[PDB]
Parts: sequence; C-alpha cells; structure tokens
Amino acid sequence: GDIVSEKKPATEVDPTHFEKRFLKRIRDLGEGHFGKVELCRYDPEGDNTGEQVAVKSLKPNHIADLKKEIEILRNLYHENIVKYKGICTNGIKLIMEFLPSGSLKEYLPKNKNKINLKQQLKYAVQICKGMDYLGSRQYVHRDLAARNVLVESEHQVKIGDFGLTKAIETDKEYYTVKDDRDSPVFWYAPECLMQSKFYIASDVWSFGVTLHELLTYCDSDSSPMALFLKMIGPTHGQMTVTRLVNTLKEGKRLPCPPNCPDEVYQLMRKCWEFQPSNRTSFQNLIEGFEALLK
Ligand SMILES: N#CC[C@H]1CC[C@H](n2c(=O)[nH]c3cnc(/N=C4\C=CC=NC4=O)nc32)CC1
Repeated sequence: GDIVSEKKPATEVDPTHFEKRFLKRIRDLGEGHFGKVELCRYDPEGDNTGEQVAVKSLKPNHIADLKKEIEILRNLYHENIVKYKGICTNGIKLIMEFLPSGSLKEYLPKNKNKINLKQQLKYAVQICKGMDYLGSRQYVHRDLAARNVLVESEHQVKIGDFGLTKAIETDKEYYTVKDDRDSPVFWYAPECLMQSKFYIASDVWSFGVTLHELLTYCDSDSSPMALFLKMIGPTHGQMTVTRLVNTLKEGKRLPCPPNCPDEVYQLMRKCWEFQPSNRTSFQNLIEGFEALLK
C-alpha cells in the first residue's frame, strides 16, 4: 500500500538548547587557557532583538574538559556565580548570561571614582560567598583572579569562569593536578606550586591575591605578576617558580595596597599563612569584612 512513515510525537522545546544557526557572533570578550568567550546574540526571529548571551567554546581532546565544566556550572545556583543558560551542540558550546560591565579587570580601572573602599569590601564578601558555596559543593576553583570576576552592577559581582574547577573526592582534603603548564603561579599557594595539591584553603590564598587586585583597582603596573617579578627578579625564566617558592618560604608577601587600611590588610595576610591549616576560612573572612562595614 501507501508509503509507511513515522508519526512522531509533539516535540516539547528545550530552552537550554541553543540552535547553531541562530547563535550570531558580535565580539570577543576574552580567553583563558583552552577556551574563549564571545558576546553573541541568540536571534531566532532574525531582527536583532534576540537575547545577548556569553558563549564559551574551545580554541582550535579538551572537549571532555569543557563538558565537565558545563556540568559543573549547570548545577551551581548562587547570586555571586554566573548563570548557566544552556548549550549549543561531538562538539559543544556553553551559553551563559552576559554581564555588559565586563570583568573587574576592565571595570575597576574605569570606575575608581564611583567604587570606594566600602564597595570594594562588599565585592570581597560577595566573592567569598560564591567561593564558600563552591566549597560547600566540594569543588576547588584553582583560578580565582580578578579577571574571572564579572560585574553584574555597581553593587554586585559574580565568579564568571570555572575552567580549572575540580571536585575534591569525599573524605579527602585535596585534589592532585597533572596538567599544570598554564598555571597562574602568581595566584598560587605553596602547596600548589610545590606538591601540585589543591585544597579549599588554596582558593583562600588565591582569594587573598584577588582582594589585593581589587584594592589596587586592577592596575597592571601593580598586578601580582608585576609585583612578584619586582621582588624575586624578572629574567629568571624557567627558574621563576622556584624563586617564587623560596620568597614565600622566607615569609615575604605582596605589600599593602595604597590607601588600604591595615585592618583590611591583616585579613588579606590571614589568607597567606604558609601552611593551609593556619589560613583563614571564607566564612571567617566574611565575618571580618562585615565587621569593617558596620
Ligand atoms: N574561556 C575563558 C575564560 C574567560 C574569558 C573571558 C574573560 N573576560 C575578560 O577577560 N574580559 C571579560 C569581559 N566580559 C566577560 N563576560 C562574560 C564571561 C562569561 C560569562 N558571561 C559574561 O558576560 N568576560 C571577560 C573571563 C575568563
């Protein structure tokens, strides 16, 4: 008889599935390690009215890591963590909310006049609360820097990238890394530099360095890399990291930012105890900053 064919059921649309043909590139927002992020407009109606979204994808093996990153972000829900919106699919792109004020790296140099100490301390608390949540879900970020912190508004920041984020297995304190060549060594605790081990207290250390960036308004001439390279020497090459370890073993640390009150600076230094067990916790930090804000 007639041609037999499949009568397929009603196809309930998934709002987290973004079709490639409607995801339209506007510009580059930046890149880190093996990923890049782009401003796109998802524009199904084709009239430039679609929602603007941030799209993460691989630069031209690392597919597996992006997929793991997507699964991490999908299940994080917090006001100081950037929102997952969906995927565009072997290959895959991560679709997130777009924050037009950019990272702290761009925002802070341009907004010194409107962002006073009080607002910096509120940003710091918010960063701590997002990181404390990440810790409560048993992850270590391994890349906490001002460049990875996005500005929602004058009053709100969010941790906006999770590309090195790893799970600490239950009943263990740390994760051991193997791939370490693109490491942000100037944001890294001694146990990360020496033994390649990552604890929650190692994110506290990196937070300390992120707080320092915040307090200098991400001035490049005052960056943790620039400051450490002045301390230890700028032309050591492959010996750079060993001299960094030796400097930190000696008790030397990044100096107090200009106009940063000592009381804020002591909270920063408690992030930089050499032994992880002696470092402050994210909740202790929050209490600390809240006291200074009262
Ligand atoms: N891949 C990768 C790492 C990743 C690259 C991009 C890096 N970045 C800047 O350097 N400057 C930036 C300015 N804006 C945004 N915006 C967003 C990033 C993610 C999600 N929603 C955004 O709205 N992002 C920036 C942040 C870090």
